[PDB]
Amino acid sequence: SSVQTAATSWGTVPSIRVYTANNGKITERCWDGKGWYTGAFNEPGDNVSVTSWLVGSAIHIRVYASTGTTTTEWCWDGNGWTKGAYTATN
Amino acid sequence: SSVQTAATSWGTVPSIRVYTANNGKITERCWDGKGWYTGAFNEPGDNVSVTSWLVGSAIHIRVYASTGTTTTEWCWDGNGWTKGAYTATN
Amino acid sequence: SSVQTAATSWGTVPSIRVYTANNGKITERCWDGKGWYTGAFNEPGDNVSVTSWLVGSAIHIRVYASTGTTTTEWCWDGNGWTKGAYTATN
Ligand SMILES: O=S(=O)(O)c1cc2c(O)c(c1)Cc1cc(S(=O)(=O)O)cc(c1O)Cc1cc(S(=O)(=O)O)cc(c1O)Cc1cc(S(=O)(=O)O)cc(c1O)C2
Ligand SMILES: O=S(=O)(O)c1cc2c(O)c(c1)Cc1cc(S(=O)(=O)O)cc(c1O)Cc1cc(S(=O)(=O)O)cc(c1O)Cc1cc(S(=O)(=O)O)cc(c1O)C2
Ligand SMILES: O=S(=O)(O)c1cc2c(O)c(c1)Cc1cc(S(=O)(=O)O)cc(c1O)Cc1cc(S(=O)(=O)O)cc(c1O)Cc1cc(S(=O)(=O)O)cc(c1O)C2
Ligand SMILES: O=S(=O)(O)c1cc2c(O)c(c1)Cc1cc(S(=O)(=O)O)cc(c1O)Cc1cc(S(=O)(=O)O)cc(c1O)Cc1cc(S(=O)(=O)O)cc(c1O)C2
Ligand SMILES: O=S(=O)(O)c1cc2c(O)c(c1)Cc1cc(S(=O)(=O)O)cc(c1O)Cc1cc(S(=O)(=O)O)cc(c1O)Cc1cc(S(=O)(=O)O)cc(c1O)C2
Ligand SMILES: O=S(=O)(O)c1cc2c(O)c(c1)Cc1cc(S(=O)(=O)O)cc(c1O)Cc1cc(S(=O)(=O)O)cc(c1O)Cc1cc(S(=O)(=O)O)cc(c1O)C2
Repeated sequence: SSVQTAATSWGTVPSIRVYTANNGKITERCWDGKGWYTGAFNEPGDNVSVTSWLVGSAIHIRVYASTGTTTTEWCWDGNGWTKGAYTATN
Repeated sequence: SSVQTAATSWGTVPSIRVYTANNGKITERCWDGKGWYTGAFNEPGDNVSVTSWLVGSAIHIRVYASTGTTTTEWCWDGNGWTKGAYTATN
Repeated sequence: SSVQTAATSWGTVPSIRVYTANNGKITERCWDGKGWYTGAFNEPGDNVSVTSWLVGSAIHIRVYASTGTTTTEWCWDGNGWTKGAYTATN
């Protein structure tokens, strides 16, 4: 099956995160200037989007993972991934 | 199919906009720091992408809504959604 | 079937790049404030995502083009599109 990706980046440095949806799972590949590695993010979804923003030098990431009509938001705010408040009535 | 999303964010609060394509309909959910609400954007499209940029504190959003080989650009520039000049020969 | 797009933008003009996956080919439309034109980017893919960042006034673009389970990264750093180091085990 044909993977679907989403990407975000930050910093003059920079850092890149690439999310791939495949077989109902979204996984994460990371670049911080020194090679690609597998990130901590591992959550269910058939579809993925992402956005991120800096507050000073602190990154905040939001990943929108969708299966069927249900989209779940995942939040990185410096200390692990947690489910966000996002809802929609799809 | 699953729903398909696209996300953008700006500032440090931040503001977030999440666009969802659901069986050919695109809708918008918005966060400005207190809670999610349904945004004004509601247009047809089977696929969606988005980008945004600030000019000072003024946000500009471009949503690319695709049905078949026709992509329609939708523009937010402070005063409602308008069709943009984007064309492609798909 | 519908085409699938990805978009990025930078600066305050702004510059915008829209990537469209259509029948296994990804092409690029560009805006730099003065009309849409067809960009140099032409690579295979059924799925596309993009991110970009500025270093001063120099843009850096990364396009993730997927065919089946294989994602290829393409890099713009001011001298044409080049192969990126991205890998994944999908
Ligand atoms: O990688 S290929 O593009 O050459 C390829 C295409 C198809 C294939 O069946 C395979 C490879 C073999 C294959 C690969 C994988 S995967 O490496 O994990 O992606 C999985 C499977 C498989 O037969 C099993 C499978 C899973 C799913 S899933 O429910 O989405 O996870 C769907 C399918 C599967 O065969 C159906 C399917 C979808 C697609 S599509 O490209 O997504 O439309 C192509 C092919 C398919 O068989 C047609
Ligand atoms: O993709 S690359 O081939 O360019 C690459 C090569 C090396 C790298 O260190 C990395 C990428 C970054 C990297 C990625 C990963 S991943 O998450 O699995 O993708 C993991 C690591 C890492 O540095 C951490 C790591 C783990 C282990 S383990 O304890 O055995 O699991 C060993 C190593 C690690 O760096 C050593 C290592 C092995 C290898 S090898 O492929 O096994 O020869 C290459 C490189 C190495 O630094 C040299
Ligand atoms: O839910 S299933 O995994 O069993 C499933 C997978 C595929 C299917 O084609 C169907 C079911 C049948 C089917 C279901 C629906 S739905 O009930 O509304 O979900 C819709 C369709 C369909 O053929 C028609 C359709 C719509 C769209 S959409 O307009 O973008 O929503 C896309 C597709 C459709 O076939 C393409 C498609 C996407 C996907 S994906 O998992 O979302 O990438 C899987 C399958 C697809 O045929 C492959
Ligand atoms: O690839 S997509 O994810 O966009 C997709 C969306 C839909 C789908 O039903 C399919 C794929 C499956 C599918 C694929 C193809 S193929 O790429 O050519 O193999 C063809 C069809 C189909 O259902 C048949 C078909 C053709 C056409 S037309 O040639 O443009 O007239 C229209 C439709 C078809 O089902 C109706 C249709 C339109 C649209 S759209 O919103 O108008 O783009 C989305 C989906 C549709 O099923 C919903
Ligand atoms: O060459 S020009 O000085 O006439 C020029 C200035 C600007 C422009 O937007 C363009 C040309 C159009 C243009 C062309 C191309 S090309 O097809 O490859 O020739 C590429 C771009 C572009 O905007 C994309 C682009 C590239 C780069 S760079 O590759 O890192 O040099 C920087 C920028 C781009 O938009 C940002 C930028 C900086 C500057 S600055 O004067 O350096 O601050 C002026 C203009 C800019 O668009 C403002
Ligand atoms: O245009 S083509 O797709 O036909 C093409 C094929 C090959 C080529 O060598 C090139 C183009 C030229 C070329 C382009 C670039 S780019 O500017 O970055 O796009 C880079 C290179 C290059 O030869 C250098 C290079 C990179 C790598 S990488 O490690 O995978 O990034 C591998 C090679 C390179 O020469 C060896 C190589 C691999 C492959 S393969 O497709 O990976 O099997 C094809 C060709 C190769 O020369 C054979």
